[PDB]
Amino acid sequence: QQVTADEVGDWYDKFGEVYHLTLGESVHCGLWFPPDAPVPQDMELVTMSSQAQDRYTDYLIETLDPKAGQHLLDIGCGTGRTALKAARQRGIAVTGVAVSKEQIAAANRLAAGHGLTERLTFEVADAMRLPYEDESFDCAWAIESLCHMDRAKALGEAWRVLKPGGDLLVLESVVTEELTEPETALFETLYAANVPPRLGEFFDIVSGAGFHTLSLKDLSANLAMTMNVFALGVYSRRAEFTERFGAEFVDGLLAGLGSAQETLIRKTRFFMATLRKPAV
Amino acid sequence: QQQVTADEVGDWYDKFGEVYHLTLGESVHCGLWFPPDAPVPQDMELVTMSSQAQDRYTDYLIETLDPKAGQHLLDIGCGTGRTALKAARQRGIAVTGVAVSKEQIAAANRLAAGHGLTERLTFEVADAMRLPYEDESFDCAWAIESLCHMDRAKALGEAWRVLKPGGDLLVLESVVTEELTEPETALFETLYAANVPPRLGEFFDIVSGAGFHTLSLKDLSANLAMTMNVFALGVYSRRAEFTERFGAEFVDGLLAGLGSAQETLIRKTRFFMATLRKPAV
Amino acid sequence: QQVTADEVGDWYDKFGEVYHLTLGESVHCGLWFPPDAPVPQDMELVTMSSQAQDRYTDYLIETLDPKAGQHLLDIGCGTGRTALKAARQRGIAVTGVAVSKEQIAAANRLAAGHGLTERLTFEVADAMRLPYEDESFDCAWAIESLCHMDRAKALGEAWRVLKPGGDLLVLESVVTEELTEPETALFETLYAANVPPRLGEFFDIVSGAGFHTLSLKDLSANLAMTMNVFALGVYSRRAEFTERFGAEFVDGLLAGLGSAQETLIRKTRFFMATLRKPAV
Amino acid sequence: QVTADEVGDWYDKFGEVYHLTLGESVHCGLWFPPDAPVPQDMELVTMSSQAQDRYTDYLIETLDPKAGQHLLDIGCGTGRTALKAARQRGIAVTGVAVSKEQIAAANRLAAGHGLTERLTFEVADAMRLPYEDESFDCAWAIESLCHMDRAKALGEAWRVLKPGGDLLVLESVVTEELTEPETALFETLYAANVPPRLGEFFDIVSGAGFHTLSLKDLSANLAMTMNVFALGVYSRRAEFTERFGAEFVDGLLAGLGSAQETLIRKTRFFMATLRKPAVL
Amino acid sequence: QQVTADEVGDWYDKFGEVYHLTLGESVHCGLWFPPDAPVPQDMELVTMSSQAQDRYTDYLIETLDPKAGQHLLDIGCGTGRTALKAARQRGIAVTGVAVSKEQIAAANRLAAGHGLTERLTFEVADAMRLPYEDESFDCAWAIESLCHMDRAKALGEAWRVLKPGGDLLVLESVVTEELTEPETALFETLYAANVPPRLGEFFDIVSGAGFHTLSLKDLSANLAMTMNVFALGVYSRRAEFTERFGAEFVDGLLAGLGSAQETLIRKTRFFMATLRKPAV
Amino acid sequence: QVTADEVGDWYDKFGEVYHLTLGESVHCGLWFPPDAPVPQDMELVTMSSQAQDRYTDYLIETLDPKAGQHLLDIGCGTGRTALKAARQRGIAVTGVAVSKEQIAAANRLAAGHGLTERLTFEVADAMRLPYEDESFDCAWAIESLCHMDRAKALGEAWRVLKPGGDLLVLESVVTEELTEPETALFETLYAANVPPRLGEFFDIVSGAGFHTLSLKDLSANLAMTMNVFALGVYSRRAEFTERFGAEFVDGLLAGLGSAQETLIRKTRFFMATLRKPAV
Ligand SMILES: Nc1ncnc2c1ncn2[C@@H]1O[C@H](CSCC[C@H](N)C(=O)O)[C@@H](O)[C@H]1O
Ligand SMILES: Nc1ncnc2c1ncn2[C@@H]1O[C@H](CSCC[C@H](N)C(=O)O)[C@@H](O)[C@H]1O
Ligand SMILES: Nc1ncnc2c1ncn2[C@@H]1O[C@H](CSCC[C@H](N)C(=O)O)[C@@H](O)[C@H]1O
Ligand SMILES: Nc1ncnc2c1ncn2[C@@H]1O[C@H](CSCC[C@H](N)C(=O)O)[C@@H](O)[C@H]1O
Ligand SMILES: Nc1ncnc2c1ncn2[C@@H]1O[C@H](CSCC[C@H](N)C(=O)O)[C@@H](O)[C@H]1O
Ligand SMILES: Nc1ncnc2c1ncn2[C@@H]1O[C@H](CSCC[C@H](N)C(=O)O)[C@@H](O)[C@H]1O
Ligand SMILES: Nc1ncnc2c1ncn2[C@@H]1O[C@H](CSCC[C@H](N)C(=O)O)[C@@H](O)[C@H]1O
Repeated sequence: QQVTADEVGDWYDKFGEVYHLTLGESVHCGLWFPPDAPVPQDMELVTMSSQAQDRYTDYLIETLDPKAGQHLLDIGCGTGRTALKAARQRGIAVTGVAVSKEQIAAANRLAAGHGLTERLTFEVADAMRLPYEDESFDCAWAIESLCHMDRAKALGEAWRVLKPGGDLLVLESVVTEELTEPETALFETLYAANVPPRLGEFFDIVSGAGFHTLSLKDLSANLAMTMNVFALGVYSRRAEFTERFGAEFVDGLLAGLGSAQETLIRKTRFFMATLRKPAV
Repeated sequence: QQQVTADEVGDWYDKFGEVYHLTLGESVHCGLWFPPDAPVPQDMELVTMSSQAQDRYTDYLIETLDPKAGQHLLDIGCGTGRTALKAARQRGIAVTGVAVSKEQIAAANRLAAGHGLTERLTFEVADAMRLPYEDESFDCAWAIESLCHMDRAKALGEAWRVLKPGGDLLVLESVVTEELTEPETALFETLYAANVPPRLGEFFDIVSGAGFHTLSLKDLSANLAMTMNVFALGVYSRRAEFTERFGAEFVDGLLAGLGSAQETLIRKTRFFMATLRKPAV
Repeated sequence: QQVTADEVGDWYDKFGEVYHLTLGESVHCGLWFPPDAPVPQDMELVTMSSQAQDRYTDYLIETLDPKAGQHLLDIGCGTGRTALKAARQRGIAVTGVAVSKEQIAAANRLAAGHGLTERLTFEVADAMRLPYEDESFDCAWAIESLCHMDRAKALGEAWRVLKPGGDLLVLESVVTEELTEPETALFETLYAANVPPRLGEFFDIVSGAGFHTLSLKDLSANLAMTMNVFALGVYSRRAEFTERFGAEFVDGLLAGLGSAQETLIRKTRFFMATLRKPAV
Repeated sequence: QVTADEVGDWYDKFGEVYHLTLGESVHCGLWFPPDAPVPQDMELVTMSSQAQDRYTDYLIETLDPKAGQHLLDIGCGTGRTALKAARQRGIAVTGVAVSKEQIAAANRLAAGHGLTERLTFEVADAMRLPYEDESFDCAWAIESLCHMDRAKALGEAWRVLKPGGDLLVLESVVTEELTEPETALFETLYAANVPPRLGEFFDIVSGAGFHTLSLKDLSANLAMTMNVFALGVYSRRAEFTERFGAEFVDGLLAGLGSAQETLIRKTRFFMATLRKPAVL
Repeated sequence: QQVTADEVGDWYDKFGEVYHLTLGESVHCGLWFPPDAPVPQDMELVTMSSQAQDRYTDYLIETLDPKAGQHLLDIGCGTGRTALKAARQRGIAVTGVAVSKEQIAAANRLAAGHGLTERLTFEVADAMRLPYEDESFDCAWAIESLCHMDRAKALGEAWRVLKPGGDLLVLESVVTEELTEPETALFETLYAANVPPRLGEFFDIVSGAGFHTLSLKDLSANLAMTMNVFALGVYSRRAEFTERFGAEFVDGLLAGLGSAQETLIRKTRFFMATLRKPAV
Repeated sequence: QVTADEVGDWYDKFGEVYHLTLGESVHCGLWFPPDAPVPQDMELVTMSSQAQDRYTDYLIETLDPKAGQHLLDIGCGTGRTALKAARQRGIAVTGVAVSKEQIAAANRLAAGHGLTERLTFEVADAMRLPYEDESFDCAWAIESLCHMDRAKALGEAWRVLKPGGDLLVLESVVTEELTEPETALFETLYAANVPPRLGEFFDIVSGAGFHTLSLKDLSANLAMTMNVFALGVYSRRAEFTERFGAEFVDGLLAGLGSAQETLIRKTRFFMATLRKPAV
């Protein structure tokens, strides 16, 4: 009762277009979560983004399709949640590798907390020199990790440890326009990452590593939305993040995220690709 | 080639790998914000991607209400008409949309003429709390994020009156789970030109008091929390553009109130899609 | 070979409308079972109805979606089949409570029969005074049992034994009219159950207990068909049920089911609702 | 209101009446799929009508007529099946029945939906169709062949069908052999012939020149539909005697029980697809 | 760049129609594998047909739907792969019978190499005189094996060893025409098989064995395509097959396969049928 | 007619012929999905045409043309893919090919179905399209790029598309370098160029200005089509020699086997969706 019909009509007459400039060609919510998705535990931006992460993991599991009793290699495994879900859902063994000591200890704490230390094995190891014998894994994935490594070496190592006829799922960025030097330096100073290759350049490395390309699917909008969620979280929580990671790290993000966002929007693409080590 | 080494990368995640966990969730990868069968957008602008999520949202509402070809739907609080346009093309129905903004109704008429659907799309400035239409004129209706501007009892009783017996009204409404402080109630008027949402039982007493049966309810709170996150980020990152467009008083009010409004939304409100039936016979 | 075209035509001229008064706007069978359903073992009414009960249970399992390893509380568990199928399909532990000694015994013999006594516990314990500690179960459901209890005390007690962030599945009736006194009495004399509240009154009790409401779906026609199945079996098997339960009980049903069915059709609705205990 | 003790003692004595009538659980059956709409009302005839329509939707899906084809409805009844097929697939339908009442009711359906040029209903004999050879792209006989001489009707349908078109048939068959009272109950209740055996029926289909492409048992649907019909006739004996006479209704009340057991134990009901072969 | 537009245009002007005579009404690939099928390990004709065989098996498992803990009888089990896939997918036990000592040895070999000798039993036995007790198996299938047997005997024996209420999935051919004597001889001289019965004759046998017919689905195009796959491999590998099987057996195939394909196309149909042993 | 022992001895001696030809089982392959309709004939060209039609349905679903749009069929053949797309999506389709017999047969097809206002077929070269810039909403090149210069065709498709339009490509690629006789077979048998490498093909795509949105391997479909084709020629040599002369048929009979092996071991076939970026 605190507003009248005339006041609401005037509000939309004056400001209604602010919804079209921010939300699109309608004046209502986006369906950001599919109808079948469960209600999150809370509406915090990190919790909702976490559920979109798990649905992303489920889709990768579905795309690669690991079979029960197989052994998968998580190349650049993070803190292990991707491995935990694949193991739980498919009844597989998973081995993960990362060059971060804290990440691997957290992944081992994860497997210990769920009672899966037998099927989950997390070791500090470099993907450009894997400590595993040839043809050890039925399949493997590199989920947003190749950008930190030399792609030709890591792809060769993945080819070596795969059994012939197995598949490697990659989640990799690619440039569509040539980057300026400020943009290439943002890749290192923001994420400790390398600049992505061209699409043809990437598939020459894939082919030169001995792989066949079975599929590619663009997931660029998901990266753009994810990058927006990251940007909003850093802006709204600068004080919290400065007290944790330091003023120099946070201020680097606040000053760089805007530029890197526009570079991502205009010059790069992000895709999921299935790579097969041929049989015979 | 190769701007970093494995050791530099390993140190980076030891020190900063948690700012991904603090913002993106329990993993360190992207979210599946767009379903795999969705088309790749024309652009990666935040407004372009949100617009596509708006249309899939609209497709879900059309799917839920399920209007049949040759029916007439009343769009209560129709905005600028894109929801009505999509329903008309996909299902072969007529739509009549009402809104209290002369500007919005004008844009919806341009939309219908630009698409050649002026016969099946009618848009009119009119109040949902006093609809000019006759009794039992429409087969179905929806009020998509518009009851919050209204006296819900009047609007629901009026929607009931113009629905034929047996027809359904699709409602997308907010509700409070707490009590709301007085500053929180004022932000609804000063930011959104809206009334405070009612309590759940209070809301469905109003639904029952208007003569509706409740056939379904589905929580969509996450979609509203994400949408408000997309709105806030657009306002924060484009303050200069919006002040030159709408004036500093309007934009500064948003920059000052969006934070508290988001927390109140997250911790005190819930947002759902409900299907109400006007009983038959 | 037995009738002529003229005889058949005169038959539908005289009586064709008995199919429309009873079966609907067509003159053919209803699709009462989905095409992907198995051909039952018998065509007996209780057999067909039982398969519909299992498909009903499958839909609840799919709706509540219990995850493997969780512990579920069955409020008003009956003879335990619902708990058994949920435990078999999802790999969960179930604890069911009921005020009937004969049911709880049949439920324990059902768990022993299927070798699941380690994961199926059935006890005689009141829903309005549950004996379990706080935050004991990850999820729960009350499948057509709140109508016997005080709905404020059971819900508040289910909220108490639930872990924060857990889901409670409720299958409850609700009045749309006011109910006359002979209608309210039929609830106790036929079903030994209270009268259902109003929808707004129900969700005040749901909110007053501390629950959020995540979903509601109408299932009124399922309850209407089930009640018709029940009545048709009572009318056609009067001599057996009188010999089984006594003539007083059977005659009570034969005299009230017709009126109870009209009250159900005209004055009540039946829904499935997903209530949540908020997280921390 | 009731107490917990009163409820528990109630189920201790009468809890098993639910297991004798509803099945191995104590809750509703899922008689309507979750995606189906809420009916306009919970009257038995209104619910059964929705099951009839979903049945019709399934036949359309099974036969799969193409937009621009012409379907022949052998035994069209009051025409709703033809109407739903015409609106959903954009086809012309022609329906024949030996009842003047039914064709008048079907003609009002044709005009009432602004079709008339695509919906045609005539009084004709299926055993002597008036149409020319190779007239229809497809046809169906939905529960109508039991009133006919099957070889004559099937040969006639084969004549009017274009080469390569399909005939959907919804027919019953005996698995026992039927006593003479059971055979007579067929004529006196529903002016129809006794069903043939399975092999006998397909010998008749063979001799007419069809190829059998599919068969699917729908016996449980017929069983439930007959229970719905019996509950309606029984619970509404006064209204039906006043509209159809006492002799007709008394004949149903005395024969529906024996017809139902004979249906359950000695008959089966299916949907079959019959192809008139294309040109060699 | 080694061809020009005029040369490509002339080529299709002269030779374009050879694609329409061999491939169909278009000039592009056939969708022989569903888009969700995995990319095969290699593109050898035998490998691709093997993937098609496995998807065929997955369909029979879905159709028969054996439940975890049941015992399935494979009547004419070949070298075991179908049994192995059913045991792995449905957690069942399989007993296979064949009249070839080599195939049973290969099936026991296959069971040992997969560690499933406790759940897979393969034996040399005659389907027309099975050595198993009555009501020993919950379900069974005869996958393209009845053609070698006296169908009434095999079906009667299959009914005997089935528990009541269990199902038997049959993959059988049937003649739609009458076969000339040279055609009937090719059934013996090529495949050591009997001539298929008619459709009514087959179901007279099925009913005589005591089976109800629950479903039937045509699969004639699959068999027809499989035979084309078989003939092409024989033609294109005449020297290999003569060296391994002798010139007499290969010359018989090379002289009869063409006529066999024509008789198959014009005179027979191949279907999948579900047969139920009635419960009591 | 046969006894149990006769059948057992038969499989003891010859059962392995089924494993060498059909796979690791002794039964039929599910070549048609269960929901597919029973064909009119069991003739090979019949069943293969249904497989071609289901192929077209998949391409329609993948490109997803919307009603009212205008589609360019690059290398349209005799036009059945265009016909089905127009009837199913209510679109206009313009199709070009360098064959006069094919374009004539496509206009006949369009005329016979009463879709001459929505189906336009012209004789033209895809490497020099006669249409204006930004004239089509979408486009596809269904197994036609192997006849052309892929750089010229792709650059010319990019020119005629509107910004934001999508081009569906069905193209082959070598995974190993071909010998000189293998390269020669592409011209003698099919009048086609040798496929490029995967990375080489996508430098051409990026060079024409396209973003790559998807890729899906379809190599088994091509190998099966090439087997269905070869079996058609082998089994109907006398017919095709009367139809196309002995010189044409003898070449196919002498080259299909080698061509099949090169296909199996050195090439892959895929469907790819390329977008002309929006502004
Ligand atoms: N050279 C290298 N060898 C092994 N792991 C590496 C690596 N360079 C980076 N990584 C790892 O790759 C990961 C990228 S963050 C991605 C984490 C995880 N794949 C997820 O989806 O959540 C980090 O955990 C980092 O430790
Ligand atoms: N051009 C730009 N692009 C992105 N962010 C910008 C920007 N200009 C300013 N900003 C920053 O975006 C920030 C939004 S944070 C504002 C809300 C509040 N801090 C909260 O916790 O929710 C502002 O503090 C502003 O400094
Ligand atoms: N009292 C009232 N009567 C009719 N319309 C009203 C109203 N109060 C607000 N509205 C309208 O309700 C709309 C809410 S914004 C929602 C717009 C539209 N439903 C969409 O999906 O995009 C605005 O157009 C506003 O003008
Ligand atoms: N010999 C005959 N020739 C044509 N129609 C006949 C017939 N004998 C009976 N019928 C018609 O077949 C119908 C069977 S009742 C089935 C009606 C309709 N197919 C439906 O599904 O609702 C009756 O309406 C009757 O009039
Ligand atoms: N006050 C109470 N506390 C706990 N259980 C109760 C109760 N009152 C009744 N019940 C139980 O609730 C059950 C309702 S019948 C429902 C049975 C079961 N939930 C099923 O779905 O099949 C009865 O078995 C009864 O024993
Ligand atoms: N009389 C008989 N009793 C048992 N098996 C028989 C038989 N006559 C033939 N067979 C077997 O039936 C099989 C037919 S080949 C089919 C093999 C298997 N069913 C598969 O799907 O691959 C052969 O293995 C043959 O040995
Ligand atoms: N340079 C060129 N420009 C345009 N079309 C060409 C061409 N070179 C070959 N073609 C055409 O490309 C087609 C390849 S066969 C593919 C036909 C069609 N896409 C279908 O799926 O049925 C032939 O019709 C041929 O005429």
